[PDB]
Amino acid sequence: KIFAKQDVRKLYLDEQGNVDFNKIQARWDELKNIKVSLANKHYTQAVVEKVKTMSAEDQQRFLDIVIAGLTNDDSQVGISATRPEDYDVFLFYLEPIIREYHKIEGETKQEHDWNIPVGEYVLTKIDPALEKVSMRARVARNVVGYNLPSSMDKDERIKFENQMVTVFENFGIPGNYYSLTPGHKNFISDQKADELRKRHFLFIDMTSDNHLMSNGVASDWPFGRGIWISQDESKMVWVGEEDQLRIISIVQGNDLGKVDQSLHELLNGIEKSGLKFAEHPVYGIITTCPTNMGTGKRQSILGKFPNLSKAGTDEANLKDKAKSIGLQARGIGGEHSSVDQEGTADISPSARFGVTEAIVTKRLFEGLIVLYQIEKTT
Amino acid sequence: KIFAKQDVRKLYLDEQGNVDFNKIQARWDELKNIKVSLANKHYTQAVVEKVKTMSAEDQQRFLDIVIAGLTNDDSQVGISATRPEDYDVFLFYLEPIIREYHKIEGETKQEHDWNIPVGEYVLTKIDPALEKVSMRARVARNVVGYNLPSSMDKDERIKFENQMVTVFENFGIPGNYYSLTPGHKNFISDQKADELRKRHFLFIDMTSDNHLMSNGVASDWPFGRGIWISQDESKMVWVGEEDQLRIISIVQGNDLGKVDQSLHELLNGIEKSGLKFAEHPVYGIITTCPTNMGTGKRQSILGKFPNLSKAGTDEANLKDKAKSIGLQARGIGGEHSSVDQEGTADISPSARFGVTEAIVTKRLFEGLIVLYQIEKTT
Repeated sequence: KIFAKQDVRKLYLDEQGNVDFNKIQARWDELKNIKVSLANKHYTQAVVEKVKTMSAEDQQRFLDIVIAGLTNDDSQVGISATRPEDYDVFLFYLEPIIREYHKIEGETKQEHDWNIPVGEYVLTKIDPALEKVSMRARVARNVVGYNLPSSMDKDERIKFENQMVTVFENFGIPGNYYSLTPGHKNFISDQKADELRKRHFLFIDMTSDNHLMSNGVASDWPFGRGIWISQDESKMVWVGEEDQLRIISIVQGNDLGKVDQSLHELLNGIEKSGLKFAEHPVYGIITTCPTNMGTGKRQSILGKFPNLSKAGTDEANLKDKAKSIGLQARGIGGEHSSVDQEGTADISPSARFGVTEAIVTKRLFEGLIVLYQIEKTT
Repeated sequence: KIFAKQDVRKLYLDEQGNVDFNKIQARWDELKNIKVSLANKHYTQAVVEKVKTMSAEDQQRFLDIVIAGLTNDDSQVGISATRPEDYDVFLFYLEPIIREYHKIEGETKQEHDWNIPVGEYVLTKIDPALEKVSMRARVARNVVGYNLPSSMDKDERIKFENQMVTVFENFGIPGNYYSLTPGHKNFISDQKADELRKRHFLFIDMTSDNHLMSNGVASDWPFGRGIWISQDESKMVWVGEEDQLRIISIVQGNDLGKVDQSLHELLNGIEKSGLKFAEHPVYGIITTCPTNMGTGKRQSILGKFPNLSKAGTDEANLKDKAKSIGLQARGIGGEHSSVDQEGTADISPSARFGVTEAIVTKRLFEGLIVLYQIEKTT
């Protein structure tokens, strides 16, 4: 029950080791009676005739870009870029997928704005009880000079971890690096890794996900994976996950602007090392899955909605109310999948593609004003 | 959507038609968000200051050397020499690019030696089952007195092809020449041409390659392009592709030295017709792309390593073992391809710049003695 890229890609090769476009089409045709991913929907005879005219190496790469979609029946998109440049090399095929998923219209491109006010998005203005709320923001990043994690061999993952350990050592924010890499100086014990995972710091074993096995993101596990955690545990960097970097700030407080400030300091510390993040001039931040591209930013709070969730028994009602407001709600759950009567949920903004980081923060705050009104009404 | 050299080069000119070094730098700076080619990395302030002091014609030539790099953000190197003298005239810029790509250290210079024995490097001495092995070799060459194919006009392509047709009719090896040049006596149809590409003799329609469009190699398609094929079909000479000549030998057999003898006889026959190959005193054989300099040679066998590759499920183990003894293992479908289920892999000698042809072939044979011993004892 393991669908590793290196094995499943061979199902779409001929006897000479070249890409067999007949086997690719046969598989998409099987999947039409099951579920049509965007990869399948935008895969046309014109796309095929184009790819057939490209170098053998680009044809093999093209197979690696759709392999997740070919392997996983449940794929919505089914696309994994292998390198920063893939969004340009294969733009003829990738652009319609990006534009459909992100519902992009006209001349829209990604803009950026980290000039986010402090002392304005203050949750106590909504309710005095919102003094100490878990406020969370992260950005996904990939680094110019590396393959994306879908296509990094063991040596490249070790090289990438080694460069990032040097950045954390030297970027001037106190904290500690914990490696999953056997033989690394910062190697974590099997007791420590679960322990950090149970404190909700450390990502899970990626080899348990067929999507990440099939697109190469889970390859060479656990070589080149680890976590940097700041002294105060407000800042952390995941190394070697689905994107090379998951850059995270978690602040207990009431000002959304503070979690953005904390995130920007961490981002700026990594940027000052002189490395560059992979960014497309139209579609913004480059990620392995095109669903994450633009800002690569997620932002949320953990709120308590006992009224809308009926003491944690009607998550669907909380989700439907959050949706009515342009927010997304995910119930956290009690210990051992018990009912959480506090109706604790992760609340995040939905935003149109291309909006700045500063606008995402504003939309979360404005949405929370209304969600807490209907929570307080019910 | 424009890739043709004569169109894209215009984006780097000022209002007077002179090369704009601010426009070149602005483009390299954009590319730093995606991929840094060797052309970009070695484009230093000292390089710019030197090119600004050269003649208008040399500055236009300089733009023509980097244009593929400026245009195609997937470029690893992004250099196309326009003639053999570029490797002297622009050495101040190109030398660090050559030295970085080929990992050249100290006073290394290319040496040559085609005194390669027949009946010594015989694979059946390793194992009697190695009677019929796919053995492949190719050499790229350009000819003194001609521009490189990046900058030949239609008339020069026709003149070059005319020179090679007379060489082929008179050089003592039996074979047929097939021309894509309309009006040539050896002209072939699009169907006869597609049958040659499908049996893997004839090179691609180069106008499908953005790199070759941007660097001028694909200009005036298909004038002056053709293929000589030997009567027994084991030998061929591509005319007018990325280099003026590509000499290919593909033999099912067991004697590495017989493949080298084939190339040697073709090279000698051409030289015996009064043609001299272009060569740099340090960096050896002159090619359009600096990555093909030195010998201009690639050689490999297809071997089966089911034990090292665990029936094709552990390619990394085979590549690691090959690398430990000075060899490179790849899939059977080129770069970024797969080892098949019988452990079939392309095995080539690891590059070490400057080593003679005779020593490389010796080191491949000796490498294979060790590799097959590792395979049989795994």
